[PDB]
Amino acid sequence: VVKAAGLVIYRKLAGKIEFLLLQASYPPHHWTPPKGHVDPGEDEWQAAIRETKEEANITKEQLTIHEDCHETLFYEAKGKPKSVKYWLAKLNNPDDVQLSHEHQNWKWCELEDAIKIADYAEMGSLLRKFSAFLAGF
Ligand SMILES: Nc1ncnc2c1ncn2[C@@H]1O[C@H](COP(=O)(O)O)[C@@H](O)[C@H]1O
Ligand SMILES: [Mg+2]
Ligand SMILES: [Mg+2]
Ligand SMILES: [Mg+2]
Ligand SMILES: [Mg+2]
Ligand SMILES: [Mg+2]
Ligand SMILES: [O-]
Repeated sequence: VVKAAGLVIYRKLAGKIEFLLLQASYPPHHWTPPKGHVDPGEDEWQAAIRETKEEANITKEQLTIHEDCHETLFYEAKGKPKSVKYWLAKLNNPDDVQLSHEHQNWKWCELEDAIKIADYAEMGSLLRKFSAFLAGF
């Protein structure tokens, strides 16, 4: 299995939870939170943080990462199984997202909209789980 990781970044805007999604610049132009392959020497944690910095220009210092809220998605990518481990992370301040060549747009999305845009059933279930976690947090 090809291993990847990322961070489900959220913010609270005027009391409302919103999740950050990024639109790939390459077809199928799907939307996911910042995430990427585990690179040599890294574990999932390191990869999730680095990919977040690379893809959205959000640093570890700008985030409160909830270590007790993580989930791993499994799906076929490039004819092979791929795992993507995500941790939930709060963007504390009104920092500005900036993209790299890997993405062409972004959106801050309320739960239902995020699920619709992310489109994949398993990602949807993950977002619901993470939303439920914040409700009890
Ligand atoms: N949660 C998912 N379930 C199934 N397929 C996905 C999921 N996320 C991304 N993909 C697809 O897998 C391929 C690799 O996407 P990615 O893992 O985002 O680089 C793309 O063609 C996506 O459409
Ligand atoms: Mg990468
Ligand atoms: Mg990526
Ligand atoms: Mg990347
Ligand atoms: Mg890359
Ligand atoms: Mg709103
Ligand atoms: O990447």
